This record gives sequence, structure tokens and C-alpha cells, in this order.
Amino acid sequence: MVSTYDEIEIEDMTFEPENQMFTYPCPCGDRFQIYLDDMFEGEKVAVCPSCSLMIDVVFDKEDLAEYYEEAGIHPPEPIAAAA
Ligand SMILES: [Zn+2]
Repeated sequence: MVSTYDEIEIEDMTFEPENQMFTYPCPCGDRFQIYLDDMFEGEKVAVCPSCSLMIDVVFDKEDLAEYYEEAGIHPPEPIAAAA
């Protein structure tokens, strides 16, 4: 929270149904990518891999868990089914 230009929202971001990640065409002219696993560890201040602009994207932490069921990706650790 030292250097920031703008703030983006998860709701106003695209979804990448391939490896559980989000995308957002950075104003610089590139595509700002962000993985759900990375952001899970408190990652809001991401650095663009083109212009290196500091942005603070906010997340609700809702779709982060729901998307896991929507996407057909193979997450780490075994899955035990018990009820
Ligand atoms: Zn950029």
C-alpha cells in the first residue's frame, strides 16, 4: 500500500477456464493475469509483466471457491469423499 495508480474488482474481470486464473487487459496494452491460488495468499498488489504498474485488485473470495467446482482442473492433494 505504498504505490498505487488504480483499483480493479474481481467482478469486473475476465476468467481463464484453463488453469484457474483471471485476466484483465492492463491499460498499458497487455493482459494482466492473476491465479486464484496466488491471490488466495493475500495478493492484491500485482505487478504487470509489461509496464510494471502497481494495481490493487479487490476480491470477494466467493468465485475463488465456486470456480474450483466449475472448472475441470486437477488440484493438488487427494480428494476424499465422506458423508
Ligand atoms: Zn501494464
